[PDB]
Amino acid sequence: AIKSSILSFNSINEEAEFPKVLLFNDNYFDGNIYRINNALSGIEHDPMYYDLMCQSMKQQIEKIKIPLNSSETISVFAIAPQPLLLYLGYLLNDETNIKIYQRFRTGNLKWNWESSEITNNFYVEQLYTDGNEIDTEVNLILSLSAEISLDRIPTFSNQEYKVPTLILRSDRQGFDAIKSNEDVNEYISVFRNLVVEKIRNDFPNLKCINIFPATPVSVPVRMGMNYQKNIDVEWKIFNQQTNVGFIYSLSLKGE
Ligand SMILES: Nc1nc2c(ncn2[C@@H]2O[C@@H]3COP(=O)(O)O[C@@H]4[C@H](O)[C@@H](COP(=O)(O)O[C@H]3[C@H]2O)O[C@H]4n2cnc3c(N)ncnc32)c(=O)[nH]1
Repeated sequence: AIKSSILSFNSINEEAEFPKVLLFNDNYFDGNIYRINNALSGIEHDPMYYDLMCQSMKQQIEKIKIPLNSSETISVFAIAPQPLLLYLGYLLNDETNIKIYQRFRTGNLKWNWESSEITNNFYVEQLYTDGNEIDTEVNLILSLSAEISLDRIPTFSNQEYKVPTLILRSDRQGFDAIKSNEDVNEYISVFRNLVVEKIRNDFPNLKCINIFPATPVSVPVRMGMNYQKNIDVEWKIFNQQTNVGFIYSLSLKGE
């Protein structure tokens, strides 16, 4: 009832600290730790990295769904490229008995929350005036850990092809944009209600959201859990990579 298992994913070892974090959050470790292996470490370089990592993660999560779903609570400590954190949340896709933790740069317990209340506000800028019935794609910039300047987003030169764009920002940007679970809960509410659902209201024939993110670890995992399989449109996530800009990584997609 207070019992929690641990799920650990590190592809970028603080595992000995995780039971202590549970105790600070009304839990205690139940003895079940599920380690998601970094299967294709060494091939982080070539353009098949995300395809191959997703296949490994999917197989690893399927083999433990029976023990996983038997957990009273699952406490998740995941740090990886944002697309794989999104995919992890998609594989877990269960907002109810799952607690997603955030890693901080300083502190006695790097993975314990720095606050128990809302510390930030999240808000939307839209770079278009009106929706329409023609556009099928939207660009979504997530500027939490840093402000992604618009010159970094692939943008079509001709006006008839320019993709409508929205930005989701926080009042406080930086590595501590998320300090509490309350912060993430509020982010996810804004993301779902004022971004994802708003975009589909504005563009009723939407097929795809292109995501360009600078966010801390808890945010992509919680967005992946928030994905509504076969209901949401395709979410294509791009990744900032050295000397190349934002490159397409992977999609969350219906079947
Ligand atoms: N500063 C900055 N970052 C940008 C910009 N455009 C894209 N980014 C990407 O966003 C991520 C922000 O870094 P973060 O530390 O707040 O969160 C990362 C991220 O959730 C996950 C994977 O890291 P990475 O692929 O490098 O993505 C980084 C950036 O490239 O892990 C988090 N992370 C990485 N290192 C740590 C750490 N020591 N402690 C806690 N979390 C970490 C841009 O313009 N500016």
